[PDB]
Amino acid sequence: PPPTEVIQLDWWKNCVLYQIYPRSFKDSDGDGIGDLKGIISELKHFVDAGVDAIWMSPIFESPMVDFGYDISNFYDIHYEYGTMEDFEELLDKAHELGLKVLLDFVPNHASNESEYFIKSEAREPGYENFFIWADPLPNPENPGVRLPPSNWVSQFGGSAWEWSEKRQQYYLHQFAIQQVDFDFRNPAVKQEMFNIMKFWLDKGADGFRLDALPYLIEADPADHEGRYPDDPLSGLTQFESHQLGYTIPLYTKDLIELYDVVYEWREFLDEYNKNHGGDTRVVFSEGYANVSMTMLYYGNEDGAIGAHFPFNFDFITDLSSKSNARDFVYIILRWLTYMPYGGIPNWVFGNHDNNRMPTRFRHDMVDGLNIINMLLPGVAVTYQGEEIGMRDGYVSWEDTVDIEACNRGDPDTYHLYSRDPARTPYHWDNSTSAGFSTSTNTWLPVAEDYQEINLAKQKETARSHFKNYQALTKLRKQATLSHGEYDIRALSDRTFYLVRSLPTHDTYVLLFNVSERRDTVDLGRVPHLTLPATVYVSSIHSARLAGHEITSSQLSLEAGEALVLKAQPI
Amino acid sequence: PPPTEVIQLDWWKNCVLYQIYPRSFKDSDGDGIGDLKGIISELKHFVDAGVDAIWMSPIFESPMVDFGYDISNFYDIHYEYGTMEDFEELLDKAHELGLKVLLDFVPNHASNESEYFIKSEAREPGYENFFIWADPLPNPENPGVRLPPSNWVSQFGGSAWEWSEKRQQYYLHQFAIQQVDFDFRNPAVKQEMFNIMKFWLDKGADGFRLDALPYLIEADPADHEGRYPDDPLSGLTQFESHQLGYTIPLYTKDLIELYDVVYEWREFLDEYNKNHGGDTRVVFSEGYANVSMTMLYYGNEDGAIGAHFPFNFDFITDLSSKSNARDFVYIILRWLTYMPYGGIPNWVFGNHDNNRMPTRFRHDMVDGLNIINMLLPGVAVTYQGEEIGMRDGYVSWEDTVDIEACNRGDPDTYHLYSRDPARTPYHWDNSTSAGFSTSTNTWLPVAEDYQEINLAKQKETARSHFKNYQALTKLRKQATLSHGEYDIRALSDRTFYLVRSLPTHDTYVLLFNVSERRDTVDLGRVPHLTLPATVYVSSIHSARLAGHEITSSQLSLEAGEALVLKAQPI
Ligand SMILES: OC[C@H]1NC[C@H](O)[C@@H](O)[C@@H]1O
Ligand SMILES: OC[C@H]1NC[C@H](O)[C@@H](O)[C@@H]1O
Ligand SMILES: [Ca+2]
Ligand SMILES: [Ca+2]
Ligand SMILES: [Mg+2]
Ligand SMILES: [Mg+2]
Ligand SMILES: [Mg+2]
Repeated sequence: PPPTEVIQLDWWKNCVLYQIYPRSFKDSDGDGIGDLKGIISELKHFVDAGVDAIWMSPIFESPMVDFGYDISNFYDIHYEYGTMEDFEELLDKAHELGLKVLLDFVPNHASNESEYFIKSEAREPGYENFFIWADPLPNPENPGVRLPPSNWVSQFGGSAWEWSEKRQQYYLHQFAIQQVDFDFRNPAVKQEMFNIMKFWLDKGADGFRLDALPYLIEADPADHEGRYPDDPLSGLTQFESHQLGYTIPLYTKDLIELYDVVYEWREFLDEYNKNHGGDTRVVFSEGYANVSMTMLYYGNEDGAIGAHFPFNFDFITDLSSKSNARDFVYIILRWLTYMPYGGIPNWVFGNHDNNRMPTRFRHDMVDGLNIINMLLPGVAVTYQGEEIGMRDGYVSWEDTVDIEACNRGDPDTYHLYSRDPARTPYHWDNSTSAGFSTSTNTWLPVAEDYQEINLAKQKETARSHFKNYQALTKLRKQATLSHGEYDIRALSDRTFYLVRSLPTHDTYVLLFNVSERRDTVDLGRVPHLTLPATVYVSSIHSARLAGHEITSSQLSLEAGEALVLKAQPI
Repeated sequence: PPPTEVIQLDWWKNCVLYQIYPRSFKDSDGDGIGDLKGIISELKHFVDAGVDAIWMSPIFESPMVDFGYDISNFYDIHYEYGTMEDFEELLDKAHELGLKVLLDFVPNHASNESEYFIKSEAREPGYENFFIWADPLPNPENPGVRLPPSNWVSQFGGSAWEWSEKRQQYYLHQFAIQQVDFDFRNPAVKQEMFNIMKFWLDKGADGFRLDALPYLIEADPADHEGRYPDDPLSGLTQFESHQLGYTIPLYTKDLIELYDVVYEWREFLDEYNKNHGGDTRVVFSEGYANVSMTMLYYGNEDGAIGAHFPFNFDFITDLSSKSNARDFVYIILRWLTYMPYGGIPNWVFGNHDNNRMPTRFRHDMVDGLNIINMLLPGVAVTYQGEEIGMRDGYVSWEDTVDIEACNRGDPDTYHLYSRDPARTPYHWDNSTSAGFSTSTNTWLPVAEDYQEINLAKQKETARSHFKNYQALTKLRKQATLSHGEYDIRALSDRTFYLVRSLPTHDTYVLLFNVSERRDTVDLGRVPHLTLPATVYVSSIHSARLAGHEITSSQLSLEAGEALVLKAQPI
């Protein structure tokens, strides 16, 4: 029977989404700082890699206390990365290449150097109630010692309440002191969020990645007899009252009210898309929360529709080099079991806040992990460097610039908190600073292994992480990956299969030995696999090359070894 | 295409195992206490139900502090239940009816009224080191102030160490003061466990349920500078030092050494089966532990073999009336993902230690839960009463006899700890004491609902929980259920499917609405299901009767409604 026809999916339902960290991607001007002209000079890389969409970490005006997540002007570009003119040139050239471009929208908080905050702190009409402002807690026992409104702890260490001398009140900061929480019960705040998104959509952005959504809304003091209620204590003896972990964020995180805001954003975006046409503009949400609270981002049982998807962080939070094949299968099944009917699944192996994929797992697992990302149904998310297997760089206490490490850590402990090792400059080639910059003075130090692990080397050599990444993004054009069913089970503690299958179309099978030992499996146990079958992709140190025939039902895999087999249609 | 033959499995790989609680099954002599003559009189009940195997809770000589789990003589019957001759008659008539009979083996501990203990406490030669005896912890702060060897906490509340005035040492009890922990590093103790099992196998027992295995072995003082190490503190503020929950059982539970004793028991049982022939004799292990520690009961990576299976308690520990269809699917997949290849799966919905199935879930979910139990691959475990949907009985403080409630509870709290509600006499009929006894004076009070919920009523009326149970045990004879593949997914937050399929044999599909609301599903989404299909079983509250034709691909299910559909072969 000739192959069945498939209906084309909207671009966002099966895109490869690549996360750029602009400060570390490409420095065009020799200051050791990545910039918009550098991204423009390398837009061709995304076409070459088979990436469909890029999301940039924040590039808006920022005092850089949290490297861009502390925004002083939501309507202009950070001078170190470029100008508004450079941003419009990036959108033009990305669009001319067929790429979608998403921006990082940071709705929870503004810089204390924003006009919003300067005006609010001065009680300017229209801005007085823009942020969460609170009087000290009544201290009847002992006045003249001022108490914060509650025991709430900041994500970056210390009290989430900061005293303003000028306003004689505390403001809330869930992040750095310099990151002030907006009041999302203020209709003027909600309108300003629509105004910001409309500004950037009108410039031509294809959508947003929405930062820190679990922290949008905190308890209304009207519900607690006019005080901010204390979060419960954890009881964990390793954390004192200034340390993140001391409290359970019952009154400060995952409040049901935050989802109404996200559903209002989607209604806004739907109307925008209806009134503008062209490619669907989308929102992807960031939030670390339990399965129930994460799936509420998609929408709810009463028919509300939220983000196009919430990010799936499961390969960051629940899988590591300690995981066996049964763990891999059980965690993969969690998103696919709990995601609502019609939801688009997505897979995230890394980001700028977490250790790099090959450091969390092992160096010999890079290809297997990139195959899982590309072969599971839905959307693959790649963090800058995963396409070449980059590793965490070494960063000394002296070179550490992450506010989280500087606030929570010291020269002995910093490494426990710092996100800097996942933010080291991208390895283009084996030239000075790995081709990231013409300067030796980079904003973070270049990882020592850049001579071994760089993009130019992997394009030159016959087998490489990059060549495997290219073969996998190319495979996603096949109807079996865009529309095919999936079947996933462990064959042993060491090896699992993933089968994509679609009647009249080729079958594709991942076999992956995630263990540190060899494993022999019976391919007779793999559904929809008729032999012989052809190796489409192999791990860079597999005995099997692309084009190799698998004829025997008994298969011995090395530690880390992964294969994609192409087999006849069912 | 005529139906393929399947090779018949050994009896234990797909049996329906029924747990009898002898004290509450059937009183033959009017003392309000269930007995062995009682059981003999109703062995026909297991043939009628489609039960293959019965396991009895303990029937050995016991002061009854823990209603049989405190054993004073491992080689004879508790007088209230009957005589050795009654036991021999039970095995004889049970075997005549084709039934297998398992005994509850309690290797962790003996009654302090056991000869073992009386001899041990007196330091008689060969018994001195039969139990864990320890000196008080040296007190350098105030010498000769008596301290327990460690902070360890009993499962029934209070210290796990009891002072012997006679011996001037502490003994270990993980359970009641009256349950004394054997020393499993003493080869004489290990020999005595073989001696007990051989005795009962020689009488013709078909094997054992093994009690309390996670607690077998505790830290050797020789590895902790010649003291028993304190268990870590939990930090949970609701637990004082005398309360279960105060400690994390790092040195008192799940020690790797316990598994070596289990593998030794399986090696002895394999040698017994080999030398005696006839039906395979088996061991099913009891232990509440995490998934890694649970799966080690089957065997280990070195090829050691343990229990035929450890009990799967997931429908007790991890599902309830709070669970939705996605929770049901994700918990069912846990055993099937983690169980070693070649392992036999099992499903437990209740026991004498936990609230009854219809109380933990809902009254309208009974049929759907019994369907899951019978239609999942492997072994179905039924607890006394689940075949008629018995609910927890009310038991006042005054009528409470469970040591766990009496030790950990009081008149206001006892309901939090007591197991008695799940142990109320079995509802045979609507006669005095629901036909459990001719006396109104029963050892626990007969539940108030026995007029509504009894076996006789369910055998007479056209649709019942018991008739459904009978229809499901009969279905287990079909090749599709013994040898079929499985496929399980959620269609919604309310409804899931379970498909058993096998080429050339009939297809069986469970559809179950686990919610309190009506749900409409598309049957086109269900793999291997071609319409029309026939209702084989329906919940007693379903508008569909057995024999009903499902023709439409749109299906509305009322709250708690479950159907088993019979559909043409694949
Ligand atoms: O904006 C606060 C916080 N949100 C999440 C971002 O990914 C992280 O880098 C940032 O520090
Ligand atoms: O023997 C101790 C303990 N083990 C588990 C048994 O099921 C329970 O009833 C008993 O109290
Ligand atoms: Ca907030
Ligand atoms: Ca013990
Ligand atoms: Mg630059
Ligand atoms: Mg299938
Ligand atoms: Mg009696």
